[PDB]
Amino acid sequence: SLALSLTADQMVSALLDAEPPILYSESMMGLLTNLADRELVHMINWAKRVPGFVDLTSHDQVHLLECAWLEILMIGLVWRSMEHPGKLLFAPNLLLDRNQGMVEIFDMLLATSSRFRMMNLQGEEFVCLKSIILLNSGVEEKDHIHRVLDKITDTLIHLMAKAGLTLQQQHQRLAQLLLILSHIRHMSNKGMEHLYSVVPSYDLLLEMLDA
Amino acid sequence: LALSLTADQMVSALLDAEPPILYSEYDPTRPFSEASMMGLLTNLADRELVHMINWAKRVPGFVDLTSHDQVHLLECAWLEILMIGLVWRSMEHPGKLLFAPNLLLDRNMVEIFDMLLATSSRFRMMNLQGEEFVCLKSIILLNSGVYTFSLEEKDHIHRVLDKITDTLIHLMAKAGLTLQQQHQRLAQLLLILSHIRHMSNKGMEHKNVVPSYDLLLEMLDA
Repeated sequence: SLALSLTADQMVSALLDAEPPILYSESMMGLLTNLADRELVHMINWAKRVPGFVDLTSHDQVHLLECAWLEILMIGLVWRSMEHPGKLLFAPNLLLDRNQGMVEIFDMLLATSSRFRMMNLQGEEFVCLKSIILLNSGVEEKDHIHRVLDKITDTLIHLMAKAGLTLQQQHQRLAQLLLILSHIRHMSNKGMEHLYSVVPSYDLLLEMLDA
Repeated sequence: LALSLTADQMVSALLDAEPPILYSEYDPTRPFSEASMMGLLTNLADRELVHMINWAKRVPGFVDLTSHDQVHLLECAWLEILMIGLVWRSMEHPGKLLFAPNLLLDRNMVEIFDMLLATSSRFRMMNLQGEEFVCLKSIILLNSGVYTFSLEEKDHIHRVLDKITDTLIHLMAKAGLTLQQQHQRLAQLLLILSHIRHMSNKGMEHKNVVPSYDLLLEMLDA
């Protein structure tokens, strides 16, 4: 695979160019649903640019997206709201605070954003985490996925070492970031059930990917 | 002082703090019904929650927290902790879940069963060690509920979490793994915790469900 031959800088470079744009919004449910739908179209294009992803069968690509799509939207939102304490930046024209807040998810999203802030999470680290979520949430195929995940781990470590972190600080920060993903999974699952009152089907995601 | 222990002392403390393996109610009516099954699992979990409290209070740094914060962490992690314990017990039993030594069940509800099976085979594949297991379980306890905690208490937990990370890496280096393999294995282990969170959430949704704040507090003060 070409993904397995990528260096850390190349992995970072690839993920950075694959970044979807920050979309604008056009009731709260309507605006967010409209935003989420348009975001999903970009997520498909982004996923197909994640190194090692298209090497998977179309069936495996769908399953990964079906499991991780809300986590990816959420970590995006959290990343966007990082420099706006006490507020969620769904869109540049849709900045919501706690009072406008569902409130349980809101607080957890706020807590994740504040966590990214105190860790001063970098954009290079962020795109690494986002692709990790894609490949891990729904995980020869499983073997290949785990190899790519090792690459992203090596990529994360290289970024930290280049930033001047000691070997100890490197495994600690690596641990801190990956444990945040556990909280992201939790927010996603709670969001899913609160959503059932709307979700991308297997067939829908397969059709979008085939474009 | 938890933050003063060495890596070997951390492992030693975690191993000594391990809860015992419990049996489900002896001689239940077989085969099972959906009710009688859940009746046995509920009974087993309720008896396990008691020993988990004892284990929790022996986890380095946990008793340093206020009772309120201790309850919160347990309120968030208790099902995760029961599940990773289940997955650990089931490692040497391919295609089976070992809820109890007298309660070994195969696939033949089913979605969670499959998820637990996959995780167990994942542990078996990685050759997960006991010293690594108790570290992961301690991480779950301290991490699952940390994300809504005063600032000195949240900072303290992260230091203990950093300590267990050091302990994991120390175990891997001591075993002979290269620095790259150490990073990779550490990552693979913590990513599984995300799956465990997922299984816990699916299980939760599946009159007395939550352990209740008051019960957990009472068991803690005792």
